[PDB]
Amino acid sequence: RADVAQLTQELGTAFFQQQQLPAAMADTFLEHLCLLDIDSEPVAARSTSIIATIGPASRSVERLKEMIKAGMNIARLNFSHGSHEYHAESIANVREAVESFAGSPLSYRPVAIALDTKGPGSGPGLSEQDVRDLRFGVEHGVDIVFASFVRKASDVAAVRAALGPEGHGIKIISKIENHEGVKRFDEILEVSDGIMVARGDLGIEIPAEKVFLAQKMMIGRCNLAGKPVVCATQMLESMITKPRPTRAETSDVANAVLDGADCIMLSGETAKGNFPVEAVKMQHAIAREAEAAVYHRQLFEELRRAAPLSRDPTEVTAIGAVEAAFKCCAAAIIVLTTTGRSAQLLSRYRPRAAVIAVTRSAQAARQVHLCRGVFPLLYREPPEAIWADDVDRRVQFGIESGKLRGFLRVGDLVIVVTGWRPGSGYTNIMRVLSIS
Amino acid sequence: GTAFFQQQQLPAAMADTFLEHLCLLDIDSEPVAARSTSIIATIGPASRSVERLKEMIKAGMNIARLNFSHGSHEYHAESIANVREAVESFAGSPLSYRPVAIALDTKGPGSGPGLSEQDVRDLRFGVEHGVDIVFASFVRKASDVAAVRAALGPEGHGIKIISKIENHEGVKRFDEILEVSDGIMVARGDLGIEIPAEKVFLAQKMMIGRCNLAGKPVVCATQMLESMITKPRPTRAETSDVANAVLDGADCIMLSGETAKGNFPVEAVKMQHAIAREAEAAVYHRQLFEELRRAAPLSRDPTEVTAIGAVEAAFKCCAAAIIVLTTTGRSAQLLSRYRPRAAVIAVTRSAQAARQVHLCRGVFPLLYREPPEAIWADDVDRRVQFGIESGKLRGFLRVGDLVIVVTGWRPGSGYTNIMRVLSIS
Amino acid sequence: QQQQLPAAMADTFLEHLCLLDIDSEPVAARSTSIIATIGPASRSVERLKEMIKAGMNIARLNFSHGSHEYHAESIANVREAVESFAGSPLSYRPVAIALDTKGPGSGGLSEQDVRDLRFGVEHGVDIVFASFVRKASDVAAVRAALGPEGHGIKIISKIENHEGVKRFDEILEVSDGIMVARGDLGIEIPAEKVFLAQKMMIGRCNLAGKPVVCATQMLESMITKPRPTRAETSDVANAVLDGADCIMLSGETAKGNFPVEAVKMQHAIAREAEAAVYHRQLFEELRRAAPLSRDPTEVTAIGAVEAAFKCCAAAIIVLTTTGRSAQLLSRYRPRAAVIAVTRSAQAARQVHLCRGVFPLLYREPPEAIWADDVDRRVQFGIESGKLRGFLRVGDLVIVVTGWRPGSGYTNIMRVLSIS
Amino acid sequence: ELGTAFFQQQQLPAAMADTFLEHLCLLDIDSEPVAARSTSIIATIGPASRSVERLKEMIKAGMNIARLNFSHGSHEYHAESIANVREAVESFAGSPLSYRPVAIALDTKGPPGLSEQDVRDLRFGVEHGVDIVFASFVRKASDVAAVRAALGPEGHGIKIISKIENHEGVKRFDEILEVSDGIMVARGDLGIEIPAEKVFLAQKMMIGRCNLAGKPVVCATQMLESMITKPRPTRAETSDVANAVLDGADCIMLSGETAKGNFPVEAVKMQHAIAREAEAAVYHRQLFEELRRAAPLSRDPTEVTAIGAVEAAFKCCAAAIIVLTTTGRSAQLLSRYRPRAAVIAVTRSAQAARQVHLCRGVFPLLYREPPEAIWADDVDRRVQFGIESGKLRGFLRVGDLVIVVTGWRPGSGYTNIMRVLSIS
Ligand SMILES: O=C1c2ccccc2C(=O)c2c1cc(S(=O)(=O)N1CCC[C@@H](C(=O)O)C1)c(O)c2O
Ligand SMILES: O=C1c2ccccc2C(=O)c2c1cc(S(=O)(=O)N1CCC[C@@H](C(=O)O)C1)c(O)c2O
Ligand SMILES: O=C1c2ccccc2C(=O)c2c1cc(S(=O)(=O)N1CCC[C@@H](C(=O)O)C1)c(O)c2O
Ligand SMILES: O=P(O)(O)OC[C@H]1O[C@](O)(COP(=O)(O)O)[C@@H](O)[C@@H]1O
Ligand SMILES: O=P(O)(O)OC[C@H]1O[C@](O)(COP(=O)(O)O)[C@@H](O)[C@@H]1O
Ligand SMILES: O=P(O)(O)OC[C@H]1O[C@](O)(COP(=O)(O)O)[C@@H](O)[C@@H]1O
Ligand SMILES: O=P(O)(O)OC[C@H]1O[C@](O)(COP(=O)(O)O)[C@@H](O)[C@@H]1O
Ligand SMILES: O=C([O-])C(=O)[O-]
Ligand SMILES: O=C([O-])C(=O)[O-]
Ligand SMILES: O=C([O-])C(=O)[O-]
Ligand SMILES: O=C([O-])C(=O)[O-]
Ligand SMILES: [K+]
Ligand SMILES: [K+]
Ligand SMILES: [K+]
Ligand SMILES: [K+]
Ligand SMILES: [Mg+2]
Ligand SMILES: [Mg+2]
Ligand SMILES: [Mg+2]
Ligand SMILES: [Mg+2]
Repeated sequence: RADVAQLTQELGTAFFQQQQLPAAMADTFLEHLCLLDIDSEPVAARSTSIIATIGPASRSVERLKEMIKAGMNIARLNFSHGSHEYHAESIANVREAVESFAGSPLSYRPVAIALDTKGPGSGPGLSEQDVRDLRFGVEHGVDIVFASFVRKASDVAAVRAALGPEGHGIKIISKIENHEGVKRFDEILEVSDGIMVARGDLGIEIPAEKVFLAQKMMIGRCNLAGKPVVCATQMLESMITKPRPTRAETSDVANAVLDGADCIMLSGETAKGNFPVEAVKMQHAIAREAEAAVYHRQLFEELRRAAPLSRDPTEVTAIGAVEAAFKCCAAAIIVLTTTGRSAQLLSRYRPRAAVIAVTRSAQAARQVHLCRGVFPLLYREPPEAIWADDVDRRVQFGIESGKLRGFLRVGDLVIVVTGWRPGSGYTNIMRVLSIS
Repeated sequence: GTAFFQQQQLPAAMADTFLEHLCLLDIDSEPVAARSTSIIATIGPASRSVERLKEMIKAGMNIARLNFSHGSHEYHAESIANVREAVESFAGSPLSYRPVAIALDTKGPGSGPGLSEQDVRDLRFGVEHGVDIVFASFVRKASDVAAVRAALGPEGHGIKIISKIENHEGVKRFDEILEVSDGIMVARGDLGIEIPAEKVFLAQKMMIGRCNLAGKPVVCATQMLESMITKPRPTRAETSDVANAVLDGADCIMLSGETAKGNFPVEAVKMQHAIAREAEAAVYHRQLFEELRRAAPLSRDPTEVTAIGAVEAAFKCCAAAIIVLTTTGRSAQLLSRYRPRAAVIAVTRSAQAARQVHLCRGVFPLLYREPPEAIWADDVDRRVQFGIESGKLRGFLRVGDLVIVVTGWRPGSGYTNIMRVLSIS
Repeated sequence: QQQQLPAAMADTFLEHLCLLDIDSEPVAARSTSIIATIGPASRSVERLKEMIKAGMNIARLNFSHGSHEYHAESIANVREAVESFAGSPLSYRPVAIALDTKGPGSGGLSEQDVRDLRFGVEHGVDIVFASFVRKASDVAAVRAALGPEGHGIKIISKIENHEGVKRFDEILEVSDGIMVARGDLGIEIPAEKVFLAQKMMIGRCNLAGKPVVCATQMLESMITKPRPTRAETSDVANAVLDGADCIMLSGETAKGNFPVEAVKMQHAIAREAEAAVYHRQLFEELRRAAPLSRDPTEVTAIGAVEAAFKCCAAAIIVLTTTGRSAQLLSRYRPRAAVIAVTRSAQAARQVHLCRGVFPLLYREPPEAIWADDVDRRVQFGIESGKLRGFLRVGDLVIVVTGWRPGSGYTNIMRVLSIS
Repeated sequence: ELGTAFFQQQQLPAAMADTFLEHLCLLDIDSEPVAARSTSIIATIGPASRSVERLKEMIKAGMNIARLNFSHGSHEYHAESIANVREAVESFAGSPLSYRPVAIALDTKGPPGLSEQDVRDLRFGVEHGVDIVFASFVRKASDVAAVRAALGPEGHGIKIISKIENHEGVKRFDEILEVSDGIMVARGDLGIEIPAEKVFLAQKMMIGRCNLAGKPVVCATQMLESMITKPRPTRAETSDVANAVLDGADCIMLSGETAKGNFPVEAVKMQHAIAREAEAAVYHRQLFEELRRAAPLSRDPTEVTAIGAVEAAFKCCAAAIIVLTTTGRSAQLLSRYRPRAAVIAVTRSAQAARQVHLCRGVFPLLYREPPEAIWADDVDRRVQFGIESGKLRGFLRVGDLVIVVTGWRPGSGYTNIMRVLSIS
């Protein structure tokens, strides 16, 4: 009680009853579980991104606007089905629905476009259809590739080569779907931007009762590496035909978030099912409850103990910023980023504070949805003559957007993360600011 | 041997942090220990036949649930008779015989304020037919438990009352309900309709954590393998749900439609068995034992004191089993609350206690049928030897293993006070 | 590796002790300040220069003995010895002057204490060690006796009896810090209980983030012998391991035959003991127990100490007017030296009360642009650090500054690569 | 119940703290020690402490081990000191409440290897039935093998405590500890052989490694040095004694303080008083957790029974752990886990009763009743003897819980049983 007494008097007892804060202050994981309360309402914005598969049930512009409002952050196009013409029309409809909210940063919501490959099939490596689909992805400006059946590091090098010189910025998320992918996980993660636990094929390739071990191991290793991990397949399966999920399905979504997944996915639930919008809404509601139930006290301690020492100033600033945010219950960490990297390094420490990433790159704003707790703000103003003024203006844009969108309130403390010179790679400053 | 330390997720078990423990989980590290989380199967048309019940007992069913919301007293009396016939068909091999508990799940109060008249009649039927456990529906407060206990009468004092928490009031008054109950059931079906569906996992984790702290059994129930009512294999969310209920700390997991009315009752039991075994090896005992000891209050009860000493000793030598003599099951329950990796082999003469201890994780009941020896010390020894011989036959023990043996200083319940380290010959 | 780094990486406190190595040489600068009592054996300017070189950070004047004229001459000699090194601003070492009161005797605040406290204000003393503090009102009386001109003087309450120990929380609340005055404490309470009072008071001061001094008979045999006993070296090392911000010498420097050697011995033991601190547990416990705060100086301090540990920073350079921003960094016990750049000569002297704070008195011409003036004070911290052996080219440092001039606005932490 | 007063004594509020920092903050000068003093006191016997009357006062003050320093005196002089110690010890055999075994330890003069004088002094020790040898200047494992060989055919049961006194002994510590029964941190010579400011590092390291190995460690030299001429010690001296106990030392020692000083009895009394306060201040919650985590898994039933017994004693705040032992080994394995409960060791071996003073928290009871024909009755008689002596000495009262450690058959090496008994 003495460690939270002054802040309880200042912020109030109602503040410390919400977002599972009594469970968050527990001294053991067992006590943390005992203190979880169904009446402790989540307050923070939902941090785990939702990937929705686009298909016949979720293709129209009107339906896509509803899905964006329900919480869809990434639109997945499964190239195992449909044609290039079909998927190009789906991409155009996603972009039209996204741009319908472009009138202001308060309404605008970047949505990433991910291409999920058909896979190698019976062949030992990159198929000819995958080469054509990957070229289609580059030509249509996709942000992410979910590479099917990645079994070794050379599979991801082949996907990278097939994206060519114009697709260097596309994120490659390797799908682990069989025994070989699980056994060679370390070499695959090393060369990938992230991982997808593709439980559909994994549950057929290895005994079904072992999938949870592979999921927990891969999520843990991605969390340790600071790289995005997606939990996928049959999360809310019964919602393909029913308006409400089973007890096992809500438990599965909550446990994927508690395991440490950066993203959760919907496949048949959004692509063909009768309730695509409701499936997104259900994942949104469960993820916010589960994020508040994360035991940050142990998680942050373990991420520090396991992470090696670093001489990279972005990494050093990120841990100092997350430590400062926890000390004052900061409402947000505002970070300036060109490629999304400074926001990714804050996200790896799993702050409770929202990471508001201010960027001029439309592609980086879409791709940062892969990192838990990163809320992208696309800045469109032309650069100021004095660089320091341009930096200040972007921070103020973050603060004003934050207040207008309810993330920030007068009296809140925010942590601001910036660098000492222009260009990517120079983040080295952390500032504590009081919102007025 | 090196092979010993590669099995049962032992590299993950030796990790210094929970994060590193997760990173070290290996799909090729095979489970070796016997499955410790009990399986409750609901009895219905898909699982009433004596021959089908024998297959369910072989697949791993430990408790048969009778849902009194369906069928007459004559229907439930026939269910009980068929379960007893299937169970007793294996009694000719005493070293391998598996006791099976019979649990009566009540209809509940309905729109009524407390114990309904139909529940009074069903509870009296349960006492007259010798049921072991009552799963009391919609328990909202301590007085609901007292009413169930009063309705069981003087002949039903030994029946365990597991309170089902199915609504907001039951969750809010959980502490007072747990205090007077023998255990709890997280009845997720009604709970997921009474409170927002997205909050059920919080109530499940909280109740399992509190029951683990109290050392009382907790059952996770409803829709765990729902798709197996019609499909031969479960969904990815269903296998995950079963594994996470075990990792959360549930003593028992349950099947409802999957065994009462579905096409795959035996396969549903086999699936829960396979997942539970994998998940039990993935438990991070280093943190769990540390937290259970730290949170458990000091005690002057010799059974409790001997139990923590025995569990600590079992971990020190990687004991294959803790063999305990018990009259009521209490000495085995107090060992189980510390979650040893060693199997707790409970030797008892009480057929009812042998059935009821299935409520406690990691307790393997052995019903001893031999008449007492004239010398009490020789009777205790023969029971310990029966535990060892059953253990060897069932694969729990081998020559060279170390076992912890827990006994008491005089006959009768309540006098457990001795822990002994024994080498299997 | 050096500075007990194998013991520092251990997973348990037991394994940390098992890995302590007599051949692992200390590399960090000595963090625990040394307070030396000035008397007949340590009064001359020449002797005081040798004591400053040996490591004396605070000069204590015991008003239980001598006269106002005697102590004024001691103060003048300390100031002359200190200023003899002012010609090299990158290496100059400030030395605080502390006045230790006679006490209440058989009485609250005595009339002699009122006169001695007035003498302290008139002679610009930095600290008062208030004898026999037994309640919060004793501290208020000392503060009132210092008057309007003595508002900046630090009051370190000396706990010397049972009542002071029992009312410790109320005394610490209103004091700037505490002295565990073991001489009187060991006569007022059973001698075998003094270690419990010492460990409890050091622990509570560490929790409060306030300075604590361990005092009396630490190297007693060195009053007549050139080398201390085995118990004396152990006592000094254990006071540092307990968490003391300062260690003190009384008769050892005031009247003994080896005042310089006594200071050298405390310096050598403290350096060895500081490397043997188990920071892995200490930082985790200090971080867990320090309350949540909305004060930006407090928030920046924990972020800076966390960042320093992440990169093995050689130093945390902090700009401070009153010493407060450096004190808030010191409370988290970083392994990195806290180099405090200040223009206040008094703050530079007083900040010796906080473990791991190395004060640098800035006497360079001002810059017209405030951002440039801040930058030049940071470069001064770096150049003094390189000259003194704290920093080398290639090291990483954490820099702590504020958003506008004046005390109370520290809110920035920056990661900087040296040279 | 135990009462609120019970939980205010023996630093129990500090014992229940969740962190080491909180534990320090909760230490209370008004929380009185209740447990018997567990750290043994070794007193050096010389001119100031040689008479039978003076030795009786030193035994009453708390001396557990009498050290005879063969760097001085002669064989005839030390034989008379041994005879006087034995006469003073046996003067209390008429009262069960005051009879206490006292070990006799021979400290060698020291050395290229084993000196001719050490061979003769070690032979004198065997002939006079000494319990322990403090071997001076042990630098390597072969030095211990030479001492062990010199202990001839009759002295293989004598405990060899290696004195670490120089840089080489510190650097080769692991190999020395492996072959020794225990260690002495001989700070006098160590503080001359290595820089004085590094001695505390060698002391803390050696105490930590001995605690991890489950072997006795003695802290020695200048602990209460000023008491050679003064009636009261300095503040640094009381701190040094308390910190040696908090570091994990099994024994603390007095040299010139008892051998030639003006206040030998007062020096023993001061060590007794400080050790009792310091033992209550030990943070058992972390200590037990770390000893358990660092100790390897074991298939030895004595080791397995010992950890189970210590865990059980902490669970019920047991007043004592009563153990039957012939060699002292079962008591030593309980002692390595540092229980707060007193370890009452009931033995028929007078030698083991004297030697177990090397292990912290072991209170030996020498049992001399003729053996019962039924072995289970002989075990029950010894257990009841431990209980009745415990009630007579103030360790136990009716209603207390005790943990009892025995084996399944007679003979040393078979301890495998832990029982919880309610005192009647
Ligand atoms: O129905 C269409 C469709 C029809 C006509 C043109 C394009 C599509 C289409 O693109 C599509 C569909 C459905 C799904 S699904 O419901 O998720 N699907 C269910 C069975 C096959 C599974 C698999 O990929 O192995 C997943 C998709 O993942 C998907 O991308
Ligand atoms: O001898 C002088 C002296 C002689 C002539 C003029 C000034 C002084 C003097 O200022 C002084 C002395 C000695 C000490 S002491 O050795 O540390 N110590 C000895 C007695 C016990 C302690 C006490 O006050 O309770 C003091 C002092 O602390 C101290 O400041
Ligand atoms: O005075 C006698 C004495 C006189 C006449 C006959 C026997 C003795 C004697 O046996 C003795 C003495 C003194 C000590 S001491 O004061 O502890 N001392 C400290 C200095 C160096 C140490 C050394 O081991 O070399 C010895 C002893 O340790 C010690 O055992
Ligand atoms: O996260 P990234 O890709 O490293 O971008 C961070 C960069 O953004 C900045 O804050 C602002 O840079 P720009 O003015 O070029 O946008 C830099 O100081 C910093 O290096
Ligand atoms: O677990 P419970 O019900 O307390 O039973 C433990 C009892 O079992 C025993 O080991 C054997 O008793 P019985 O010979 O009466 O079966 C007793 O010594 C002990 O009190
Ligand atoms: O530690 P203190 O007393 O609060 O001083 C810190 C202050 O020093 C500064 O860094 C520099 O201030 P000045 O330029 O006035 O010296 C301020 O920005 C900050 O508020
Ligand atoms: O500690 P030690 O020397 O192994 O002695 C322990 C032995 O003491 C006993 O408890 C009693 O044995 P005895 O009857 O031979 O004395 C044995 O069962 C056990 O093996
Ligand atoms: O490919 C997938 O997404 C799968 O198999 O789950
Ligand atoms: O009653 C039940 O089992 C339920 O509602 O889940
Ligand atoms: O006044 C003091 O310094 C003392 O008594 O220790
Ligand atoms: O021999 C000893 O005891 C010493 O040197 O400390
Ligand atoms: K695909
Ligand atoms: K029912
Ligand atoms: K004074
Ligand atoms: K000697
Ligand atoms: Mg697939
Ligand atoms: Mg229900
Ligand atoms: Mg004093
Ligand atoms: Mg010596």
